[PDB]
Amino acid sequence: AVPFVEDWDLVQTLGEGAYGEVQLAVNRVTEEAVAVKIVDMKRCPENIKKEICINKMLNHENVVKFYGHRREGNIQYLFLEYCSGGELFDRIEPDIGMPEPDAQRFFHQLMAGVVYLHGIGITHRDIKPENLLLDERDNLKISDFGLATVFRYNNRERLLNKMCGTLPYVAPELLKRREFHAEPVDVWSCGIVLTAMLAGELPWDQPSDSCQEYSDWKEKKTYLNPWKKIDSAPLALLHKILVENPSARITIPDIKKDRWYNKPLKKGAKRP
Ligand SMILES: OC[C@H](O)CNc1ncnc2[nH]c(-c3ccccc3)c(-c3ccccc3)c12
Repeated sequence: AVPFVEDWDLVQTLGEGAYGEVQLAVNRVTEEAVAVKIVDMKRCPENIKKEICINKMLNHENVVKFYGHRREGNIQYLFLEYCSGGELFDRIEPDIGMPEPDAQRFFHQLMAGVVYLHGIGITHRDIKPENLLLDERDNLKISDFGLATVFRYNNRERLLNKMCGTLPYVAPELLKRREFHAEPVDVWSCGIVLTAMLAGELPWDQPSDSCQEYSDWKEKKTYLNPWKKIDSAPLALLHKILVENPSARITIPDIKKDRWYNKPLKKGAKRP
Protein backbone atom coordinates (compact mmCIF):
# COMPACT_ATOMS: atom_id res chain seq x y z
CA ALA A 1 0.00 0.00 0.00
CA VAL A 2 3.07 2.26 0.46
CA PRO A 3 5.11 3.10 -2.71
CA PHE A 4 8.91 2.84 -3.32
CA VAL A 5 9.41 4.88 -0.12
CA GLU A 6 12.13 3.02 1.89
CA ASP A 7 15.31 3.02 -0.23
CA TRP A 8 17.82 5.03 1.82
CA ASP A 9 20.32 7.12 -0.18
CA LEU A 10 23.23 8.84 1.58
CA VAL A 11 23.12 12.56 0.64
CA GLN A 12 25.95 13.95 2.80
CA THR A 13 28.03 13.21 5.87
CA LEU A 14 26.88 15.03 9.02
CA GLY A 15 30.21 14.43 10.79
CA GLU A 16 32.21 12.01 12.92
CA GLY A 17 32.16 9.86 14.84
CA ALA A 18 34.69 7.97 17.00
CA TYR A 19 32.68 4.76 16.43
CA GLY A 20 32.44 5.76 12.75
CA GLU A 21 30.39 8.47 11.04
CA VAL A 22 26.88 9.89 10.72
CA GLN A 23 25.23 10.49 7.37
CA LEU A 24 22.10 12.30 6.24
CA ALA A 25 19.94 9.62 4.60
CA VAL A 26 17.05 10.83 2.44
CA ASN A 27 14.48 8.68 0.74
CA ARG A 28 14.27 9.68 -2.95
CA VAL A 29 10.41 9.66 -3.04
CA THR A 30 9.12 11.41 0.13
CA GLU A 31 12.39 13.29 0.65
CA GLU A 32 12.09 11.95 4.20
CA ALA A 33 15.30 12.80 6.04
CA VAL A 34 16.83 10.62 8.77
CA ALA A 35 20.32 10.41 10.20
CA VAL A 36 22.29 7.20 9.99
CA LYS A 37 24.94 6.30 12.51
CA ILE A 38 27.37 3.89 10.83
CA VAL A 39 29.60 1.80 13.09
CA ASP A 40 32.39 -0.64 12.20
CA MET A 41 31.96 -3.70 14.45
CA LYS A 42 35.51 -4.70 13.42
CA ARG A 43 36.75 -1.33 14.75
CA CYS A 44 32.54 -6.46 21.23
CA PRO A 45 28.95 -5.92 19.91
CA GLU A 46 27.62 -5.38 23.51
CA ASN A 47 28.22 -1.62 23.29
CA ILE A 48 25.94 -1.44 20.22
CA LYS A 49 23.47 -4.32 20.78
CA LYS A 50 22.58 -2.60 24.06
CA GLU A 51 22.51 0.81 22.31
CA ILE A 52 19.88 -0.57 19.86
CA CYS A 53 18.02 -2.28 22.69
CA ILE A 54 17.83 0.86 24.88
CA ASN A 55 16.92 2.91 21.78
CA LYS A 56 13.89 0.67 21.09
CA MET A 57 12.45 1.58 24.50
CA LEU A 58 12.58 5.31 23.99
CA ASN A 59 9.69 7.45 22.86
CA HIS A 60 9.80 11.09 23.93
CA GLU A 61 9.79 14.53 22.32
CA ASN A 62 13.18 15.55 23.95
CA VAL A 63 14.89 12.23 23.02
CA VAL A 64 16.18 11.34 19.51
CA LYS A 65 13.72 8.87 17.94
CA PHE A 66 14.98 5.45 16.85
CA TYR A 67 13.61 4.16 13.54
CA GLY A 68 15.44 0.86 13.04
CA HIS A 69 18.75 -0.86 12.30
CA ARG A 70 20.68 -2.78 9.62
CA ARG A 71 23.02 -5.77 9.91
CA GLU A 72 24.48 -5.69 6.37
CA GLY A 73 27.36 -8.08 7.09
CA ASN A 74 29.83 -6.55 9.56
CA ILE A 75 28.45 -2.95 9.59
CA GLN A 76 25.58 -1.83 11.86
CA TYR A 77 23.38 1.05 10.67
CA LEU A 78 21.33 3.00 13.24
CA PHE A 79 18.56 5.10 11.70
CA LEU A 80 17.64 8.07 13.86
CA GLU A 81 15.55 11.24 14.07
CA TYR A 82 17.44 13.92 12.18
CA CYS A 83 18.33 17.03 14.13
CA SER A 84 19.19 19.70 11.56
CA GLY A 85 20.24 22.29 14.20
CA GLY A 86 23.35 20.33 15.22
CA GLU A 87 24.72 20.28 18.77
CA LEU A 88 23.92 22.53 21.72
CA PHE A 89 27.67 22.77 21.98
CA ASP A 90 27.75 25.05 18.91
CA ARG A 91 25.25 27.54 20.45
CA ILE A 92 27.57 28.26 23.35
CA GLU A 93 29.99 31.13 22.75
CA PRO A 94 33.30 30.52 24.56
CA ASP A 95 33.62 32.70 27.69
CA ILE A 96 30.13 34.21 27.19
CA GLY A 97 27.59 31.37 27.09
CA MET A 98 24.18 32.29 25.67
CA PRO A 99 21.20 34.54 26.59
CA GLU A 100 19.74 33.36 29.91
CA PRO A 101 16.22 32.88 28.48
CA ASP A 102 17.58 30.46 25.80
CA ALA A 103 19.53 28.60 28.48
CA GLN A 104 16.47 28.29 30.67
CA ARG A 105 14.45 26.91 27.80
CA PHE A 106 17.10 24.34 26.81
CA PHE A 107 17.32 23.41 30.55
CA HIS A 108 13.51 22.89 30.76
CA GLN A 109 13.67 20.51 27.81
CA LEU A 110 16.74 18.65 29.12
CA MET A 111 14.92 18.09 32.42
CA ALA A 112 11.89 16.90 30.48
CA GLY A 113 14.03 14.28 28.75
CA VAL A 114 15.97 13.21 31.80
CA VAL A 115 12.72 12.78 33.84
CA TYR A 116 11.43 10.63 31.00
CA LEU A 117 14.54 8.43 30.94
CA HIS A 118 14.64 8.07 34.71
CA GLY A 119 10.94 7.18 34.64
CA ILE A 120 11.58 4.21 32.34
CA GLY A 121 14.61 3.15 34.39
CA ILE A 122 17.26 4.39 31.95
CA THR A 123 20.29 6.46 32.82
CA HIS A 124 22.16 8.17 29.92
CA ARG A 125 25.50 8.44 31.83
CA ASP A 126 27.08 11.00 29.46
CA ILE A 127 25.04 14.16 29.35
CA LYS A 128 26.99 16.97 27.80
CA PRO A 129 26.41 19.67 25.12
CA GLU A 130 27.88 17.52 22.36
CA ASN A 131 25.20 14.88 22.98
CA LEU A 132 22.33 17.30 23.14
CA LEU A 133 21.01 17.89 19.60
CA LEU A 134 18.70 20.51 18.26
CA ASP A 135 15.99 20.08 15.66
CA GLU A 136 14.62 22.52 13.07
CA ARG A 137 12.63 24.58 15.61
CA ASP A 138 15.51 24.57 18.13
CA ASN A 139 14.00 21.86 20.29
CA LEU A 140 16.53 19.95 22.35
CA LYS A 141 16.91 16.19 22.04
CA ILE A 142 19.01 13.85 24.17
CA SER A 143 21.21 11.67 21.89
CA ASP A 144 23.65 8.72 22.04
CA PHE A 145 22.69 5.90 24.31
CA GLY A 146 25.93 4.00 23.77
CA LEU A 147 26.87 4.40 27.42
CA ALA A 148 23.31 4.22 28.74
CA THR A 149 22.11 1.44 31.04
CA VAL A 150 19.07 0.24 33.02
CA PHE A 151 19.26 1.27 36.65
CA ARG A 152 15.74 0.23 37.53
CA TYR A 153 14.01 -3.01 36.56
CA ASN A 154 10.74 -4.47 38.00
CA ASN A 155 10.64 -1.58 40.50
CA ARG A 156 14.03 -2.43 41.88
CA GLU A 157 16.90 0.03 41.64
CA ARG A 158 20.39 -1.26 40.77
CA LEU A 159 23.49 0.58 41.90
CA LEU A 160 26.03 1.50 39.24
CA ASN A 161 29.64 0.39 39.76
CA LYS A 162 31.62 1.06 36.57
CA MET A 163 33.00 4.54 35.98
CA CYS A 164 31.98 6.13 32.72
CA GLY A 165 31.19 9.44 31.11
CA THR A 166 33.34 12.47 30.43
CA LEU A 167 35.51 13.86 33.28
CA PRO A 168 34.37 17.58 33.28
CA TYR A 169 30.68 16.40 33.61
CA VAL A 170 31.13 13.46 35.92
CA ALA A 171 29.97 13.67 39.50
CA PRO A 172 32.44 13.23 42.38
CA GLU A 173 30.95 9.99 43.82
CA LEU A 174 31.67 8.13 40.63
CA LEU A 175 35.42 8.75 41.14
CA LYS A 176 35.27 8.15 44.91
CA ARG A 177 32.81 5.31 45.55
CA ARG A 178 32.75 1.67 44.42
CA GLU A 179 28.97 1.81 43.91
CA PHE A 180 26.64 4.80 43.67
CA HIS A 181 23.04 5.75 42.63
CA ALA A 182 22.46 6.55 38.89
CA GLU A 183 20.06 9.50 39.05
CA PRO A 184 22.14 12.02 41.08
CA VAL A 185 24.91 11.49 38.57
CA ASP A 186 22.68 12.54 35.72
CA VAL A 187 21.52 15.53 37.72
CA TRP A 188 25.11 16.62 38.32
CA SER A 189 25.97 16.57 34.62
CA CYS A 190 22.87 18.71 33.87
CA GLY A 191 24.35 21.16 36.40
CA ILE A 192 27.56 21.27 34.48
CA VAL A 193 25.64 21.74 31.25
CA LEU A 194 23.76 24.72 32.77
CA THR A 195 27.01 26.24 33.96
CA ALA A 196 28.48 25.86 30.42
CA MET A 197 25.35 27.49 28.88
CA LEU A 198 25.42 30.51 31.19
CA ALA A 199 29.19 31.05 31.39
CA GLY A 200 30.68 29.61 28.22
CA GLU A 201 33.20 27.65 30.22
CA LEU A 202 33.52 24.45 32.28
CA PRO A 203 34.25 24.91 36.00
CA TRP A 204 36.88 22.12 36.37
CA ASP A 205 38.66 19.27 34.60
CA GLN A 206 37.24 16.85 37.11
CA PRO A 207 35.46 17.03 40.49
CA SER A 208 38.46 15.82 42.60
CA ASP A 209 40.04 17.18 45.79
CA SER A 210 43.23 17.38 43.63
CA CYS A 211 41.59 20.05 41.51
CA GLN A 212 41.82 23.61 42.79
CA GLU A 213 38.89 24.93 40.75
CA TYR A 214 36.81 22.22 42.35
CA SER A 215 38.09 23.01 45.89
CA ASP A 216 37.33 26.64 45.25
CA TRP A 217 33.68 25.72 44.62
CA LYS A 218 33.34 23.63 47.80
CA GLU A 219 34.72 26.77 49.54
CA LYS A 220 32.06 29.12 48.00
CA LYS A 221 34.48 31.36 46.19
CA THR A 222 31.81 32.49 43.70
CA TYR A 223 33.77 35.66 42.99
CA LEU A 224 35.88 33.57 40.65
CA ASN A 225 35.06 32.40 37.15
CA PRO A 226 32.93 30.91 35.92
CA TRP A 227 30.51 31.66 38.74
CA LYS A 228 30.95 35.38 38.58
CA LYS A 229 29.46 35.46 35.09
CA ILE A 230 26.21 33.78 36.18
CA ASP A 231 23.48 35.74 38.12
CA SER A 232 22.28 35.01 41.59
CA ALA A 233 19.07 33.11 40.65
CA PRO A 234 20.55 30.38 38.37
CA LEU A 235 23.65 30.38 40.62
CA ALA A 236 21.43 29.45 43.56
CA LEU A 237 20.10 26.52 41.51
CA LEU A 238 23.63 25.54 40.68
CA HIS A 239 24.47 25.56 44.44
CA LYS A 240 21.73 22.94 44.90
CA ILE A 241 22.78 20.82 41.93
CA LEU A 242 26.55 20.81 42.42
CA VAL A 243 26.49 19.31 45.94
CA GLU A 244 29.30 16.82 46.57
CA ASN A 245 27.20 14.35 48.69
CA PRO A 246 24.74 12.72 46.24
CA SER A 247 22.19 12.17 49.05
CA ALA A 248 22.13 15.86 49.82
CA ARG A 249 22.02 16.80 46.06
CA ILE A 250 18.73 18.22 44.83
CA THR A 251 16.41 15.87 42.92
CA ILE A 252 14.59 16.67 39.68
CA PRO A 253 11.14 17.15 41.32
CA ASP A 254 12.79 19.78 43.53
CA ILE A 255 14.56 21.42 40.54
CA LYS A 256 11.08 21.96 38.99
CA LYS A 257 10.18 23.91 42.15
CA ASP A 258 13.25 26.11 41.99
CA ARG A 259 12.91 29.83 41.66
CA TRP A 260 15.05 30.41 38.55
CA TYR A 261 13.55 27.33 36.87
CA ASN A 262 10.11 28.95 37.25
CA LYS A 263 11.16 32.58 36.45
CA PRO A 264 9.40 34.16 33.43
CA LEU A 265 12.16 35.19 31.04
CA LYS A 266 11.24 34.32 27.48
CA LYS A 267 8.34 35.31 25.25
CA GLY A 268 6.43 32.66 23.25
CA ALA A 269 7.48 31.42 19.79
CA LYS A 270 8.88 33.94 17.26
CA ARG A 271 5.93 33.13 14.92
CA PRO A 272 2.14 33.17 15.55
O1 LIG B 1 25.33 10.02 17.98
C1 LIG B 1 23.98 9.54 17.92
C2 LIG B 1 23.17 10.59 17.19
O2 LIG B 1 21.72 10.41 17.32
C3 LIG B 1 23.65 10.53 15.73
N1 LIG B 1 23.97 11.89 15.35
C4 LIG B 1 22.97 12.64 14.94
N2 LIG B 1 21.75 12.08 15.06
C5 LIG B 1 20.66 12.74 14.68
N3 LIG B 1 20.75 13.93 14.12
C6 LIG B 1 21.94 14.54 13.97
N4 LIG B 1 22.25 15.75 13.49
C7 LIG B 1 23.57 15.94 13.52
C8 LIG B 1 24.17 17.10 13.06
C9 LIG B 1 23.38 17.98 12.31
C10 LIG B 1 23.91 19.18 11.82
C11 LIG B 1 25.23 19.51 12.06
C12 LIG B 1 26.04 18.64 12.82
C13 LIG B 1 25.49 17.45 13.32
C14 LIG B 1 24.15 14.81 14.09
C15 LIG B 1 25.55 14.56 14.28
C16 LIG B 1 26.20 13.76 13.33
C17 LIG B 1 27.54 13.38 13.23
C18 LIG B 1 28.21 13.90 14.31
C19 LIG B 1 27.64 14.68 15.34
C20 LIG B 1 26.29 15.04 15.35
C21 LIG B 1 23.11 13.91 14.39
